[PDB]
Amino acid sequence: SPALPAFLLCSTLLVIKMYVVAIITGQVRLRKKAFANPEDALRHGGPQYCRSDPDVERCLRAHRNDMETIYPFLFLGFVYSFLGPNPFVAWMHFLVFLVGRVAHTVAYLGKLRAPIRSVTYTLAQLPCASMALQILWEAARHL
Amino acid sequence: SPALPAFLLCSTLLVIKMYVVAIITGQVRLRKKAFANPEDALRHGGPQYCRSDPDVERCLRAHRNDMETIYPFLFLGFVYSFLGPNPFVAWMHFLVFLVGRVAHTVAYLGKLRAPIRSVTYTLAQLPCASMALQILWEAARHL
Amino acid sequence: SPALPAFLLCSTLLVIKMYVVAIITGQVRLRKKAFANPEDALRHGGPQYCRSDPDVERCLRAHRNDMETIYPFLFLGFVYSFLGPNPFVAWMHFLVFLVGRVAHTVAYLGKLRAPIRSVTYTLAQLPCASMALQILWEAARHL
Ligand SMILES: N[C@@H](CCC(=O)N[C@@H](CSCC(=O)c1ccc(-c2ccccc2)cc1)C(=O)NCC(=O)O)C(=O)O
Ligand SMILES: N[C@@H](CCC(=O)N[C@@H](CSCC(=O)c1ccc(-c2ccccc2)cc1)C(=O)NCC(=O)O)C(=O)O
Ligand SMILES: N[C@@H](CCC(=O)N[C@@H](CSCC(=O)c1ccc(-c2ccccc2)cc1)C(=O)NCC(=O)O)C(=O)O
Ligand SMILES: CCCCCCCCO[C@@H]1O[C@H](CO)[C@@H](O)[C@H](O)[C@H]1O
Ligand SMILES: CCCCCCCCO[C@@H]1O[C@H](CO)[C@@H](O)[C@H](O)[C@H]1O
Ligand SMILES: CCCCCCCCO[C@@H]1O[C@H](CO)[C@@H](O)[C@H](O)[C@H]1O
Repeated sequence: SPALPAFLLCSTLLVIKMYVVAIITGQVRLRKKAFANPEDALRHGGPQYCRSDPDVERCLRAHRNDMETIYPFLFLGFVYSFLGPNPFVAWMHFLVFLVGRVAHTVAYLGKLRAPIRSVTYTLAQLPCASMALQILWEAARHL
Repeated sequence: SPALPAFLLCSTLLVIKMYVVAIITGQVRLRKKAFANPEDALRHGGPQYCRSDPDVERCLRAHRNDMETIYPFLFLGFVYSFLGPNPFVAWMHFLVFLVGRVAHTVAYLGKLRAPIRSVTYTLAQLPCASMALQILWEAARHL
Repeated sequence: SPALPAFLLCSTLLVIKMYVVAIITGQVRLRKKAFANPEDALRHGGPQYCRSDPDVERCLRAHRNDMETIYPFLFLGFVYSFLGPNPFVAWMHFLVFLVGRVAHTVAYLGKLRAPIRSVTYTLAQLPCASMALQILWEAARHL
C-alpha cells in the first residue's frame, strides 16, 4: 500500500494539531481565568473564575470542529489507503485535507474574516467526500 | 473476512449521514441567522446575528450524539470484522446499528415525541455493546 | 503483533468506560429532571424540566474530554501495535493510558480537588504523544 505512509504522516500531524488545540485551550483558560469547574476556579483565585469566556468558547468550537472532521478522515483515509488508489491521487487527497485543516484552525483561532474559515472547511471536506464515495462503491461491489 | 464489505458499507453510509448533519446545521444557521462567531454574523447582516438558536442547538446535539456513538462503532466494527464472526450475525449487528442511527437522526431533527429517539439510541447501542464484549474476550484470551 | 491483544483489551475497556459515562449522564438527567429537549421534558413532568443542570453539564464535559483523548488513542494505539514496538514498552503505554483515563473520569465525576483531574489527563496524554511521534518518524522514513 504505497499510499499508507503518506496517510499515516498526514493523520498523525493532524492528531498532533488537535493536541496543540487542547494545549492552547488550557493556556487560554489559565490566562483568562475562565474555568468550567468550581474545583479549578477555586485553585486559581476563587469562585468568580468559574465562568465562560469567548476566547475559551472559540477554542472549544475549533476543537469540536476538528472532532467532526478529522476523526472521520482517520477512518476513511486508512481504509482508502488499502484499496489500491493511485498513490499520487491519494497524496493529493491527504495533502488537501492536511492543508485545509491546518488553515481552518489558523482561521478559527486567529479570528480571520469570513468566509476564510468556511472556505478552508469546505475545501478539506472535498477529499473526505471523495474517499467516502470510493469506499462505498468498493464495499458495495464486494457484498 | 466475509463481514468486512458489509461493515465498510454501513460505516461509510453513517459517515456520509454525519456529513449530512453538518450540512443541515450550516443551512439552519444561515436560514435562522444564528451564528456562533462575530466574523460570521457580521458577514451575514450584523452583530445581532451572533446568537444561539434552538434549531441550531438541536442540530449540534444530534451531531454530538453521532460522535458519541458512531465513532466507537467505526473502531469496534472494524476489529470485529477481522475476528471471524458468522457473516450473517455480523450483518445483523451492522444493520441494527445503521437503521437505529439513521432513525435516531430522523427522530432528533424531526422532533418526534419521546421516547422514540431514546428507543432508537438504545437499540443501536445493543450491537455495539455486543461487539465490545466479544472483542474483550478475544483480546483477553490472547494476552 | 504481540502488542495487539493488549491494545485491543485496553481500547475496548475504554470504549465500555465511555458507554458507562453515557449511561450515567442519562440517569443524572432523569434523576435531576434536566432535559435538553422539550419532547423529553414533556414526557417527564413538564416544560420546566427543559433546563440545564451542573451535574448533567459535568457529565457532558467528562464525555467530551473522553472524545478529545480516547478517540485519537484508538487510532494511534492501533497503528503503533503494527509497527513492531517492544511488547513490554507497548504494554506500559497502553496501561498508563487506561489507568490515567479511568482515573480522569473518577476525578471528574467525583468532583475531586484540583489538580487531580489535570494530572491524570496529562499523565494519560504522555503515552499518546509518544506513540504519535514514533508513528510520525516511521511514516516519514517510508515516504
Ligand atoms: N477541551 C478541554 C481541553 C483542555 C483539557 O482537556 N484540560 C484537562 C485538564 S489538563 C490541563 C490542560 O489544559 C492540558 C492540556 C493539554 C495537555 C496535553 C495534550 C496533549 C499532549 C500533551 C499535553 C495537557 C494538559 C481537562 O480535564 N479539562 C476538563 C474538560 O475537558 O472538561 C478543556 O476545555 O478543558
Ligand atoms: N457543527 C458545525 C457544523 C457546520 C460547520 O462545520 N461549518 C464550518 C463552516 S463551513 C460552512 C458549512 O456549514 C458547511 C457544512 C458542511 C459542508 C460539507 C460537509 C461534508 C461534505 C461536504 C460539505 C460544507 C460546508 C465551520 O467552521 N463551523 C464552525 C464550527 O464548527 O464551530 C457548526 O455548527 O458550524
Ligand atoms: N450525551 C448524551 C448521553 C445520553 C444519551 O445519548 N441519551 C440518548 C437517549 S437514550 C437514553 C439514555 O440516556 C441511554 C444512555 C446510554 C445507553 C447505553 C449506552 C451504551 C450501551 C448500552 C446502553 C442507553 C440509553 C439521546 O438521544 N440523547 C440526546 C443527545 O445526546 O443530545 C445526553 O446528554 O443525552
Ligand atoms: C504539555 C503541558 C502544557 C499544557 C498547558 C496547559 C496549562 C494550563 O492548565 C490548567 O491547569 C489547571 C490545573 O488545576 C486546570 O484547572 C486548568 O483548567 C488548566 O487550564
Ligand atoms: C456542500 C456545501 C453545502 C453546505 C451548506 C452550508 C451553507 C451555509 O454555510 C454558511 O456559510 C457562511 C460563510 O460565511 C458561514 O459563516 C455560516 O456559518 C455557514 O452556516
Ligand atoms: C442500559 C440502559 C440504561 C440507560 C439508563 C438511562 C435511563 C434514563 O434515560 C432517559 O430516558 C428518557 C426517555 O424519554 C429520555 O427522555 C431522557 O433524556 C433519558 O435521560
